[PDB]
Amino acid sequence: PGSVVELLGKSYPQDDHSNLTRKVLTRVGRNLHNQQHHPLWLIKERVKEHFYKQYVGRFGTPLFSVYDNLSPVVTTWQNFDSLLIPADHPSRKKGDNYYLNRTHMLRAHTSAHQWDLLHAGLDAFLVVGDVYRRDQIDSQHYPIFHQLEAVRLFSKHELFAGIKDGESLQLFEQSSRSAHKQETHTMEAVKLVEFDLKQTLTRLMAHLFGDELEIRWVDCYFPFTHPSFEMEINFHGEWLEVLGCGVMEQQLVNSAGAQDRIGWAFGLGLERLAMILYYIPDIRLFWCEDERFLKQFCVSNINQKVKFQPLSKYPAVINDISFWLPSENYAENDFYDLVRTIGGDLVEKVDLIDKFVHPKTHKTSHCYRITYRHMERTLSQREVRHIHQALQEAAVQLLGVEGRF
Repeated sequence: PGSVVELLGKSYPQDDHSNLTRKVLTRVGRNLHNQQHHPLWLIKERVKEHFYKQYVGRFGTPLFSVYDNLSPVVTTWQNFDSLLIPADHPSRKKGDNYYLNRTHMLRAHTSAHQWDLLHAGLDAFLVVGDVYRRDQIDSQHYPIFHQLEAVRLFSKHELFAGIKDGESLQLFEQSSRSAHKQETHTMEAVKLVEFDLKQTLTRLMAHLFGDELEIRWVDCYFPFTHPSFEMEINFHGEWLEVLGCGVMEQQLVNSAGAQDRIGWAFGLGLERLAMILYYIPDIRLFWCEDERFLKQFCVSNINQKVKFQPLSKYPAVINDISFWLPSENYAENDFYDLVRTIGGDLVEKVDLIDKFVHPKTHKTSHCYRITYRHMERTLSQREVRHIHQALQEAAVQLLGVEGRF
């Protein structure tokens, strides 16, 4: 912890919100999504190719400009306010974000760029980048992952171009908001935008996974879209959400300068997609540099089909860690950072298997079961003991927790 943070050549004074970790910092700028041949870059190029094809292939398809090198450091206004996220919304919890301070943060999603790009006059674009969130620790969650945003605007004439008396139809009106549309949108408009959205995503998935993937649309919520959806893909007997989307909140589109227009947007988890497309077991493999893994994504063209062969799964070592939280001063996702710092990518997952308050003291006890597993080799009991003991001492010094063990 400190007084000034220096990130990407810029300086940020620290305050009550500051909670960025040196570990996260060592990863900012990495840009896996722009790394030639990396599984993520691969998915990026394939999505890009699809959009390009569609532009040249169909007259109605617009040209999508692509931005994959925007700095992840944004203002809380870009990441939250511009997307209409309430001041008291849980997604703002310091516990789930990496804030430099009260006004700047590492983006939690690529949607943080929607407003500025809209304000710049663009009608169709894609933003691809690393995003950051403080989350639990397991093979499916990492503090850093990547997303690809897409925004598509429609003018009234463009939307109803294929309808006989379409110029008589409108985009806007003043009714009420319902489960199916916004208060200022016509059902006519929404039905067409929604259909375009789903057809676009469905075709993209078809291009990425082939005609023989099981997908389902699920209704959800986002403060920046409505109606909103999550597309899920059934993989290994299990419906997994791979993207979020919907019809852009008109207030957002209006404040950016495009009253005129109505649009849709979506944000899809490149990791999630990659893990499904190539089986990848574990999110941590995206960050290793074991050429048993990377060498498998060295294709002649992004069209050559990678036939990923999962590495061996080495034995894990499991150790529990208990302690006392301080006096009303502690967060779960905190200890999770001490863990990422000390155990790094050696930790496969952390589980809070138990927690209780002592009557006398008033002083809550936490017991975490940490699974230590190397993605590249067999960890010995010895080295794990050393990492586990360092985590133990660190907890006691830098989480005011008491050595209960």
